[PDB]
Amino acid sequence: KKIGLFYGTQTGKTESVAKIIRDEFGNDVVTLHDVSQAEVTDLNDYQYLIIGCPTWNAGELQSDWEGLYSKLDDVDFNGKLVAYFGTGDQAGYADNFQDAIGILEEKISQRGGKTVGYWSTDGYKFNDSKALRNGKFVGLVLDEDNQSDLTDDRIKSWVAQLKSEFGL
Ligand SMILES: Cc1cc2nc3c(=O)[nH]c(=O)nc-3n(C[C@H](O)[C@H](O)[C@H](O)COP(=O)(O)O)c2cc1C
Repeated sequence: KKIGLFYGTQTGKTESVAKIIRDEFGNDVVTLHDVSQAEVTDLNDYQYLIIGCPTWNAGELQSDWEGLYSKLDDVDFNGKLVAYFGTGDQAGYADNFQDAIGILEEKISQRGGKTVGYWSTDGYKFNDSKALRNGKFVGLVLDEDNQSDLTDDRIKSWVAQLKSEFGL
């Protein structure tokens, strides 16, 4: 399909969000890939990518994304448009909120990927984040632990934005 959505999940929350994002695009447009089962070369099959990853253990990548991270230097993302989303806990991990998507975007952009889908920091309370880019997040940030009532509307807004930014 046109968009490849590569997610990792420890406790299932990022996966659940990935299915909502898929359905908001239309199932016809997005193929889901759990990175526990992916090879880094699977990223080659798409010109439009969505990267999903929760932050774990106070600022670490989810472990399946950690595995792939180490091979991202073997892939060329030039010519691709890449968006990012994560789930995280702004209350419990205020100093590391959504660090994982920041870490992934730094790597993939240095490997040539162009980030699309920057997201306002309005409505979140946190101390620091590697996903911060001067007053915007590098992608959609969800918090199912503290703000689950806001997820659906956040996804609808973000996906509309991505359909425009991807030029669909
Ligand atoms: C031990 C532990 C550590 C966590 N560390 C972070 C963190 O550093 N930053 C963050 O934003 N969220 C942190 N979280 C919150 C998780 O990212 C959040 O629960 C997320 O929805 C999990 O997604 P998953 O179910 O897809 O694995 C942590 C949660 C646990 C239980």
